[PDB]
Amino acid sequence: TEQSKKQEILDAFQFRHATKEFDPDRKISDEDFQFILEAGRLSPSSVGLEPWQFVVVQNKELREKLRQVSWGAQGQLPTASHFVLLLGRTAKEMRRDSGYVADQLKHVKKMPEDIIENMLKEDGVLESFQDGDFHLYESDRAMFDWVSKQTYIALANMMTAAALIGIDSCPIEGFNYDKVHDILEKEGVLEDGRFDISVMAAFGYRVKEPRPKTRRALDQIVKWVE
Amino acid sequence: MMTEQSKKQEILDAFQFRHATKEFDPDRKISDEDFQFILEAGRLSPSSVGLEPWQFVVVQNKELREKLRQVSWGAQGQLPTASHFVLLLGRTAKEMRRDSGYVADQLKHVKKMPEDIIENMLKEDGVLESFQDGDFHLYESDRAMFDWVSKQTYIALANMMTAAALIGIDSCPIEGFNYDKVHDILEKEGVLEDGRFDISVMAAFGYRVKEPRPKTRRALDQIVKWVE
Ligand SMILES: Cc1cc2nc3c(=O)[nH]c(=O)nc-3n(C[C@H](O)[C@H](O)[C@H](O)COP(=O)(O)O)c2cc1C
Ligand SMILES: Cc1cc2nc3c(=O)[nH]c(=O)nc-3n(C[C@H](O)[C@H](O)[C@H](O)COP(=O)(O)O)c2cc1C
Ligand SMILES: NC(=O)c1cc(N2CC2)c([N+](=O)[O-])cc1[N+](=O)[O-]
Ligand SMILES: NC(=O)c1cc(N2CC2)c([N+](=O)[O-])cc1[N+](=O)[O-]
Repeated sequence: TEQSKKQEILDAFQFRHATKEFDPDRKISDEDFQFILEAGRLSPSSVGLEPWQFVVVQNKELREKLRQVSWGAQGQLPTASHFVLLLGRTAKEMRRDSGYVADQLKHVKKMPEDIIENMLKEDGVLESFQDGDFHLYESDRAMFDWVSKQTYIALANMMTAAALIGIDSCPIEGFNYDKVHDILEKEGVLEDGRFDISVMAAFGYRVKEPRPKTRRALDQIVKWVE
Repeated sequence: MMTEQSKKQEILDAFQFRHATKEFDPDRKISDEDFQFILEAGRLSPSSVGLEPWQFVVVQNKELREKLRQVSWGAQGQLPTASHFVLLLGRTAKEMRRDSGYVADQLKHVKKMPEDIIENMLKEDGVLESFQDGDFHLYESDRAMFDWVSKQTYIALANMMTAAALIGIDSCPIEGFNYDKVHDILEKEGVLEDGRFDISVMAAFGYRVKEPRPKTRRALDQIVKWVE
């Protein structure tokens, strides 16, 4: 039944909540966590450039360094079965003349040469969109925030995938950007400036049943223009 | 054991089913129930501070679709043929501050945040301002604040597409549009509600007409790193 299918999926959306603390002795199995990451990997990205890395931070020392500067993750970092930093490619990786773009489109996407150079010429498709349409050249931040929006697609899907098999999660922005950037830079995670932190994500099994879910009414958030 | 591994396969199949659909079947329409389920996936999406700073605008009007089409080089095929077209709007910067009414009413009446919490949350140099200004540098400009809001709308966009694909419905996320012209069109149309909203990203839904090329993604060991 497609109606029972829809109910099941909506049950997962209700099940998923912002888990603040997980069961410290229950670990997501490796197959299950690979399924979660694959939901991330299969995510769509603007221009198909996949401007992200998923860093699985199981090392306890590093978790604790992050906990110290992440006032939104106080419960999640120590107790998560798996903890993920979602990195975005940095602004220098994303221009028409960046190696990463060129390699991504040629060797991953198998874009034919004639298409590539239409895409990456001066005032090509990529620049016409990045600069003219979306103003991503105004600052490195503007470029990176656009990258980071891509990463939130991967974040939702990983969270939704987990919930659909009954695994809890919590998206996490509650960190000091400067201090986290510095921590990861020093440790080599940002890879000589190819990456920067976008958002974090914890996964595991709930300890308590959550309070009921609250959302604005469909009537408030949906406008139709017939 | 094998049944759970099969449920995971069903899910992955939906993620493989979903693709950037360039053109839809203009006769096959998404049922009203099914599209309301898609929208529910958006509504139920998580958001920073649970502020749900979005509005979903379903643009079925042919005239408006075509006005948008004239300025959206990425949507040439999708806009005329989509069963449903959605503009994801984000709240603007002045809506998102600790003493904005949108924020105050959202947390007080939708989230039902109790009084001592909401006081710590919205007070000066309270939790919200310390996060917005100290941690994420969102006071630096209206765009920084809006792009943060806009990131949240991409959670709702992702869940809408995945939900659609789980029941066999195609989608296409769309950034290929001129912000300025699209902004002005939506202003003149009154869609942005006197500057409370601005355009974030758009999404088309419907039924494919062509089968897609094989999906390509970077290798798992290219996009995943473990720090054990
Ligand atoms: C991008 C993002 C960042 C978030 N940051 C945090 C965080 O740092 N710590 C936390 O406990 N919850 C965080 N949340 C959880 C929200 O408060 C929560 O999703 C919202 O209140 C809705 O409740 P629900 O997720 O249970 O439906 C975040 C949510 C999102 C989408
Ligand atoms: C945020 C976003 C915006 C996009 N913009 C457009 C667009 O304007 N027009 C279009 O045809 N495709 C667009 N795409 C589709 C991407 O090219 C596509 O998702 C990517 O190449 C991966 O291919 P797949 O989704 O077919 O797996 C967009 C995708 C995302 C995530
Ligand atoms: N009109 C286009 O050629 C276009 C534009 C965009 N958006 C970036 C401007 C995207 N895309 O976002 O994936 C993809 C395409 N494309 O068809 O490969
Ligand atoms: N440390 C917190 O109190 C905190 C921080 C954040 N992030 C914004 C800083 C979020 N949240 O993002 O939802 C939620 C909370 N919270 O527990 O209600």
